Amino acid sequence: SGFRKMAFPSGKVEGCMVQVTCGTTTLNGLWLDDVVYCPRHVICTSEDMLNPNYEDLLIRKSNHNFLVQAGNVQLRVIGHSMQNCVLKLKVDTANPKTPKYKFVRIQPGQTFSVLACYNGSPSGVYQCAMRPNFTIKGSFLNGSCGSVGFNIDYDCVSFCYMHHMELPTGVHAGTDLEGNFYGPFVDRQTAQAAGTDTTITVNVLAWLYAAVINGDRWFLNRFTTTLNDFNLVAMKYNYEPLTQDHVDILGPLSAQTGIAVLDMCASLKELLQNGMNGRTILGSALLEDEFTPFDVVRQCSGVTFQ
Amino acid sequence: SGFRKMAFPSGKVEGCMVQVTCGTTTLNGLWLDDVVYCPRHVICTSEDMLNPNYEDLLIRKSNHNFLVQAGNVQLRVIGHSMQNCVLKLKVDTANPKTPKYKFVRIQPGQTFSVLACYNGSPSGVYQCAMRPNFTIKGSFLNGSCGSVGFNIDYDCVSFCYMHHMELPTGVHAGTDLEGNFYGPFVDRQTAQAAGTDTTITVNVLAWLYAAVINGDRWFLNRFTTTLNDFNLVAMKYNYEPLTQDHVDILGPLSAQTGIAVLDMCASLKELLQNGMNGRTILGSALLEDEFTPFDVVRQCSGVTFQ
Ligand SMILES: [Zn+2]
Ligand SMILES: [Zn+2]
Repeated sequence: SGFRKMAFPSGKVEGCMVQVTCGTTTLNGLWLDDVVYCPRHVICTSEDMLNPNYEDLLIRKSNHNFLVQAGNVQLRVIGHSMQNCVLKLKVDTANPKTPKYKFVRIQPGQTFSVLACYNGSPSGVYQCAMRPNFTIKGSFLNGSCGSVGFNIDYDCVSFCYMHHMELPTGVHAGTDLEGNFYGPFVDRQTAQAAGTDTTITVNVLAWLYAAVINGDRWFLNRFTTTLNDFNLVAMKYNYEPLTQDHVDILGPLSAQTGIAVLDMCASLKELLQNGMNGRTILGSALLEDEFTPFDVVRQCSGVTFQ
Repeated sequence: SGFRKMAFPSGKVEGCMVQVTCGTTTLNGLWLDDVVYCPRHVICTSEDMLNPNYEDLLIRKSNHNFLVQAGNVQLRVIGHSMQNCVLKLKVDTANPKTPKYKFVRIQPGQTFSVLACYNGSPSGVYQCAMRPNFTIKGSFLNGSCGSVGFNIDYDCVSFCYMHHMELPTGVHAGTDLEGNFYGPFVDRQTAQAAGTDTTITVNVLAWLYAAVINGDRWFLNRFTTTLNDFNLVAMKYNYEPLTQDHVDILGPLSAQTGIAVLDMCASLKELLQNGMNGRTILGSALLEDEFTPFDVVRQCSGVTFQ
């Protein structure tokens, strides 16, 4: 038994990370096949950050300059393209460690693992959720830009995230691997504005089933209802609304535990107005929303096949 | 910025894990140089678990039998020794992926990363603490036995833990890599008895400094005291006592924040009788004790050098 916020093993990603340097500046990058992917503000000089014209910043940039390192080997950049907010470089040598990779643009609420890197080397791995306002509540210091987020459900690596900014509010924003920001943000070191961050209802419910599976009963009470009375409470407390689409996703956990999705909503209803709050569930005094129904199945049972 | 319970990157350990099978049964094992290390109850048959005589169970065991696998390659066990509660096998091929490794017997309160594995392959990675009663509150299902815990502070892998039992109470117990159990436990599927699990005071304080560093001030109050009045409260609430040895360990964080260890104890005093408890610190409503002072420095700043 047990329940932990676990990350995917990072081995396959560690062999893809490089130290990228241009003009001066230096940050992390992602070496697949023979292309390096990295944030485009790698080419930005300081005052540039406050108001950059990337097209003009870069049309100057030396090819044959962006300096790329990797342990005891430095990659001779040939040449260069800018895709949206990333730069792609078509360097001299191809990563023998490129695994089956793909690219994904996940949607708010999905979870992924982040390999935080400095000076191109691994620092740590943690499991995080894309918020409904398209931010991440992360852990990144100077030089972590270019660190990526990923899944290896099976057959490896769905790259889904690349870190770019720390917002003035302390939250983190970035792009998919074709350079499209998640959310209303730019790579400008200027005033921004993220949504209201709401709690991911479907994940909270998956977490309640994981608790029942692990011996947490106390909050299963003798009520229930359908999901307009729930939804009409779940949003005064700013929880995203539950749809029949979320209900279908929870089915297997319902079949596991013999507990109807709707009856679980009932105790969640009361937990908002009475229950939670210090007797803890799975050792926490808050309701946690960084597990998908899929994370609960993978872990807790469905942990064999990659 | 940010604060996350992060694990060490697991790449260097993933290449050390094998699927081990004997009599029947099958569990995880650890391939370094050309020796496999695994729990000795690998050789145990079912009824055996309830009352095993390992010396007699094994003196029978076929050499030339323990079956070991690894992707598309199976290792031809030569032969075999039992060290305390592990078996060491001196197999036919040597792991080209053995990195600088060492062995450590960490002490209660230290933290490490666990790579949970099934059928010899990676499943997930999480960051955990050895409790003062020498248990771990983990996440392990059937077949995870042989999964290891490790650090890679720098120059890689201090192996410190190998999983053996799930206690009837739901907690996990295991050994160091020479087979010496942590705590009062045996590899017998019988009645046991773990200590009272107390909160790791020094870690809680490190976590408070991490919070101050990340913009949590509210709990710094205008009190203080020396550490007999603290210790005399910290143990009614069953926190291990704070020593001058813990004080010295916190110095750098004191020098970082300009906050004396003793003044931080003061707010911790009050938090026990008034403060904590729903306005959260670093987004939690409980006091967390799974960060060492060293984890706070590594992360949050001291993240460069391996
Ligand atoms: Zn940057
Ligand atoms: Zn076992």
